[PDB]
Amino acid sequence: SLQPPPQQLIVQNKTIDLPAVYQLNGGEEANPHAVKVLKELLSGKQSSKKGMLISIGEKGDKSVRKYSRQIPDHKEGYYLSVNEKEIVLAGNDERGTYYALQTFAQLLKDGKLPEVEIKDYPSVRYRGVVEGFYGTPWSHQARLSQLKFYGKNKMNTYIYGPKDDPYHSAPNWRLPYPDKEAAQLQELVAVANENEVDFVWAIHPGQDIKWNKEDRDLLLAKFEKMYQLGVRSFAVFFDDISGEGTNPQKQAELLNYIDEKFAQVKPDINQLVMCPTEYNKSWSNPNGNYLTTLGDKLNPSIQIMWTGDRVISDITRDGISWINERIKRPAYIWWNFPVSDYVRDHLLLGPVYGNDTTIAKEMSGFVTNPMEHAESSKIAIYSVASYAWNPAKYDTWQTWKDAIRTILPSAAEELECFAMHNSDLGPNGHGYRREESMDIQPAAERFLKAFKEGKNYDKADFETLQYTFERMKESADILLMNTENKPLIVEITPWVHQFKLTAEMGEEVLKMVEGRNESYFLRKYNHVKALQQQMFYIDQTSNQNPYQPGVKTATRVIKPLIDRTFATVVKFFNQKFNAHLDATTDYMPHKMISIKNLPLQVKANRVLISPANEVVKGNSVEIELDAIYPGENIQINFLEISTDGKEWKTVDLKSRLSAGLQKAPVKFVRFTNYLRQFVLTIEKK
Ligand SMILES: CC(=O)N[C@H]1/C(=N/OC(=O)Nc2ccccc2)O[C@H](CO)[C@@H](O)[C@@H]1O
Ligand SMILES: CCOc1ncnc2ccccc12
Repeated sequence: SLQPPPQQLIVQNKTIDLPAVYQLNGGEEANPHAVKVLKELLSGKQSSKKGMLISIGEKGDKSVRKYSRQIPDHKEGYYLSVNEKEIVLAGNDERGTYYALQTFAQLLKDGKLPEVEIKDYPSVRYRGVVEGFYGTPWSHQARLSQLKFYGKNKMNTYIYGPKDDPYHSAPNWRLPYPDKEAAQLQELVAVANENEVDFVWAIHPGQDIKWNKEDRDLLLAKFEKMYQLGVRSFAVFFDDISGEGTNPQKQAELLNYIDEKFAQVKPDINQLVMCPTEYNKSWSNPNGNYLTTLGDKLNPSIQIMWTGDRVISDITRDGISWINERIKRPAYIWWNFPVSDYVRDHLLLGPVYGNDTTIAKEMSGFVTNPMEHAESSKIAIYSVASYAWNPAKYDTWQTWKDAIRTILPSAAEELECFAMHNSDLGPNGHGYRREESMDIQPAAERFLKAFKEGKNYDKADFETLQYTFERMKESADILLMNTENKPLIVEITPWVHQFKLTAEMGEEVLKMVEGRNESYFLRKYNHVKALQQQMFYIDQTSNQNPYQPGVKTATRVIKPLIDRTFATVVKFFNQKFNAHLDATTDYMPHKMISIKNLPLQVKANRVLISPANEVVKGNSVEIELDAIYPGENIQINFLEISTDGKEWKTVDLKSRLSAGLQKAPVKFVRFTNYLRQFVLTIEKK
């Protein structure tokens, strides 16, 4: 499946062998990056003046003079033709010729080419990725891999702006990169240029910027530095800041200054972009006028970025019309998917969808903000490259499958199985969700109520769950050992481990459903409990970031199914045999008695009670740790401690209820007379 799909495609059914003897026409006047690709394809084939002609070049070249009228008159457009007599690879520009070769390479199968006529061009002018997330910035090697991936999928934009790069954001955005980083950035630009990608260096100065000559000059001096490293596209982000830096009049004036004294002075600067402080409709203030000030004052050639109606949002026709009228220009979309820096315990490997497919002319650009997991993000990036190039023929699921099969041919279905059940973000402050496990959801749904009630589940639904769990284990084990894309595996490995544990736990619970004899049920029960403890261990030792630590997987349909199925069968067992087995579904080494049902959670060196959305009102709550730990503090948000529970030692409190424990021994905590937060922090391992 050609990705992206071309605008115009006519496929006659006839296969042409890749010629052993060929005459190369226009190879010395054509895009070097395109010809190099063409010669890579033809290695063991000799070139002489006798043989099948291959015409490569840009419009205006003598080599493709014949086909100048068949070439699309769009930027980055190209004409491709294959018949039994000659091969034509003609771009409207150099980037167009390169893109003709990327399509040409996909057509090559079994050293055989189909006879085909293609006229192709992008519906959107700028298409690519913005590395603009919070978290560990992409490694150098990952970024090199990304740029080669962009070239293949006809993405012409890479905007560098990792939030946690100290030379991108505050305060060291004033300082030039050290020699080591600078050498690396210089390499990224060279590689980006070979792949026809515009490397856009973004700066994020707004937080501590002052509107004067001094900071103006340092910003321009920093841009001059990047320019010496090869950078020819630049951006200025004013997102996520407070203070004077939020001034629209001043931002416009700054960008116009950059535009007029730098971008227009240099002979070869391409893109100039800015991210406004108000980058979505929901956080746009209607009382004052920020967006219309930018629209009127900012030079038209300058791009303005937009994430949609909300921070995380799908782009609609009415939504983009809303912003465009205010900024007086077509918006440059910053789409915050599959970025997961606010749900860092989830991987987002599902399909790209929700964005309107008819609004191509209403947007100046479209870039995707990704996960800090570079390889894992290629699934979305592949799909965005497809949506961006030809939104009209954009096929959500098909492109998702093609992405997976492109990224990991040796284990496509295993990676498909894994990503099928790792797409939803789970609950979050943005309220942004994605479908997950839709294949098996109807069967999982029906099974649960049937089980919960006296009714009888359909056998088919039961076997569907068995197959799913069995297939998940296969996928997990095969992915772990896969050597085709080692960096990909390193990224997802913790989730793969948790994935397999989920599958195993599910298998054991299904065996508890049948039940048969009593001894067998207990064996499965003890096994499930041990599996809960293993999932707990991974959740506490893998991916321990400061925000959403741990590893969650299959959260939308599967984990609730297994948990609810487990809690119900244990309930029936306690009823039948008059037992008192624990129906808890998440392991918790500590205890909390008394806010009665609220489960405890461990996050790093914190032991906390799961908050609620209700209104709470000489009662007391007690938390018992599994051992004695040195206490740091106790942050309650709307007190007494002991090491044995006999001798209690009162602690004084202070919006936020602070209480230093001063490394005192802690095991029991109590609070005698709404709950936003109830955290005990203890000393770390
Ligand atoms: C324009 C934009 O998307 N900014 C950040 C963005 N976050 O917007 C915020 O919610 N930032 C914020 C909100 C309130 C207080 C402080 C920062 O969306 C992405 C995923 O969350 C981040 O990667 C971006 O860096
Ligand atoms: C001023 C810092 O904010 C942040 N810090 C860390 N992670 C984040 C993830 C999404 C949005 C914001 C974030």
